[PDB]
Amino acid sequence: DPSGYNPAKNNYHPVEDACWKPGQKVPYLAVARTFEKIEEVSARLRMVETLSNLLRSVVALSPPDLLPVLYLSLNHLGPPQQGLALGVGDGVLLKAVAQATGRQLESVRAEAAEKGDVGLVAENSRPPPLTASGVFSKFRDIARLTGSASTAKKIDIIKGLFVACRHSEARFIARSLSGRLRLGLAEQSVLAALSQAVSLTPPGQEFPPAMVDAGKGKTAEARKTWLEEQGMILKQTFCEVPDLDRIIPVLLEHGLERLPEHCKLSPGIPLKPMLAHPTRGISEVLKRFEEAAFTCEYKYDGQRAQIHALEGGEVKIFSRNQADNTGKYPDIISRIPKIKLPSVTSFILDTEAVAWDREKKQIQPFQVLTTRKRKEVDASEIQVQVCLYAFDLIYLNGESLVREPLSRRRQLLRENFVETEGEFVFATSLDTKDIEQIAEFLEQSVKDSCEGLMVKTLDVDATYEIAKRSHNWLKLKKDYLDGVGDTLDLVVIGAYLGRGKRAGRYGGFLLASYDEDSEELQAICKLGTGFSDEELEEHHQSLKALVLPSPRPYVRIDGAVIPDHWLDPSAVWEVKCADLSLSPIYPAARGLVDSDKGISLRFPRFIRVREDKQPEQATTSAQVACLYRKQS
DNA sequence: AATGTCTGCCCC
DNA sequence: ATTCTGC
DNA sequence: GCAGAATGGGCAGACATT
Ligand SMILES: *OP(=O)(O)OC[C@H]1O[C@@H](n2cnc3c(N)ncnc32)[C@H](O)[C@@H]1O
Repeated sequence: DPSGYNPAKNNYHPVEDACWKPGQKVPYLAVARTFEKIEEVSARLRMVETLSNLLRSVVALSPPDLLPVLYLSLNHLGPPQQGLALGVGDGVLLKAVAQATGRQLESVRAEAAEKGDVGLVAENSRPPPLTASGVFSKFRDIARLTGSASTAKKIDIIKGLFVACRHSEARFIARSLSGRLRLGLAEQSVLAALSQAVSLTPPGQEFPPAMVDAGKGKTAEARKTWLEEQGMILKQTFCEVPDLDRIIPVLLEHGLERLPEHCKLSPGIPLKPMLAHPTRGISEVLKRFEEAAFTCEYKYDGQRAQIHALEGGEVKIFSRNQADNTGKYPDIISRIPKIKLPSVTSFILDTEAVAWDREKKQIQPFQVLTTRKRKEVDASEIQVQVCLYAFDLIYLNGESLVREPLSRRRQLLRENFVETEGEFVFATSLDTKDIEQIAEFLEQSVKDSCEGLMVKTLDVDATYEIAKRSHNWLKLKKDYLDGVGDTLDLVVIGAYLGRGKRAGRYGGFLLASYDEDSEELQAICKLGTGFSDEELEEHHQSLKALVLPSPRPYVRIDGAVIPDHWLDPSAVWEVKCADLSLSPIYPAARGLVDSDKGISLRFPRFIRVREDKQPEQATTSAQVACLYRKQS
């Protein structure tokens, strides 16, 4: 019986200890108890093994269900470049839970907020038993629905799933739909669990499988080294081809060793991009890079654009998360011939799409870029022009450059691509170890309409192998410096019940500034990050007394989300941000810059408490206005 | 045909 | 995006 | 330091409601 399933079992046998029979379809309950055993622990190595045992049983018993069970545990619908989206939020879900249990929607919504988890409500308030491949297909059916009355058809499905739920199945069905699985295990741990499963239990064995455990013959050391090697093979390929629809069929048929022979990097298929770690100062840069030469580049404030040009001429563009944006930039696609030399037959560029004002010939804020149409755009309709700032070249004329140094990669980019003012230009750079010019260059970057600087090594560990290290670059933003960014003292006026980790306490707060004209507290932004788990408990201590049943007449929030608990304006907090913006919902400083829009904070985070200030002495709305203008 | 609300492997 | 935390 | 999971503002689409 799948209820007694225990994948965290010792001496787990993929066949004997499995809770379904060969060929049969993987029960969803077996995928839930696995989630139970993984949620039950915190050492990732323990989670990976438990999930590895489940995958092994799938490979030996129900090969076809391997791909569904993977996505189910990743909580994804498929390759990110396809775009399948549930379209279900807490609203559609909560309504689905209410109708499935006849309860009142408001009663359900309350318990969900209180307990900080939708799945715990869905199961306590509760047909063939659900199957993994079936529960996944339904999830796909949900995301495919469109048009009028589609929201109704979605709830019907979600209800049918909760009606057939058993034991803990409902808990994770609900959490999957809301997008907050939170097992303590995600992409990197799933890939590790997969490489471990296909190595210990190879696929493609005549049943019954002769080789159930391939590591038994090895020593404990040889087994660990062998799993790390096999692990890297998988993760390196995935970073080039993050597409399980392509890998699993190759894996089940040709095994993991042959994988880099069938699934290889190539234009048209998006790849994991190189990310960046934050640095706190110019000194820290030279401390992490030690003696290796590096370069500094502007950090343009736009949207990453991974441009692919396949053999023949087809052009695709992908976002930072492998999302397909080709249809969004029909103007870029028309200028590809203008940026590549006639000898270039294919390539993969790493650029930053930035809003460009062709009248003034200057970069426009990230906000202007956000007003571009996103789907099926006609080139003539375009209103916000975009300028591409190229900073890397990952593929050129059939050759991959992942395993090449940045010096060569940047040299090939500059020699095989043509610059054009206000369309395609190479990122402003500066090769220097001099500690003085860097500080000058960072200051100069902000003056040129950028966030700050990107720092990258040129030869020493300067490859593009996300598998070996995903955060190889360094981002140096002015607001990272402890004493340079813009800090504000804001008033805590409301609290939001937290979810997951924050369940049972405040996970976010509503902050306000002081408008000395009307003598009212104006909400300016919410706050959710910056405080430790300890600091966040003390905030639940000091704020419990200031709780109110009704808001105060001199607190104006307008379109901001109503806090679950109103608070008596008393506590003042220091808050830091990267910039200020015009807000469509916040009332803070409304009328001082824009007629209809107030001012909010981009990337606010808690710093420390300001016991030395009272609400009246908090940052005034007039001050907020002066700050916004200071950005020019 | 406006207006209002929710959603997003959204973008940052 | 920023930030924190167990490993 | 990796991996994971808390949380932010704000936009265009999509869909519900009037
Ligand atoms: O803050 P963050 O880690 O998301 O920053 C990384 C993003 O910064 C963008 N960007 C802008 N300019 C560059 C250069 N010159 N090099 C690398 N990245 C750059 C990217 O869109 C990246 O996702």
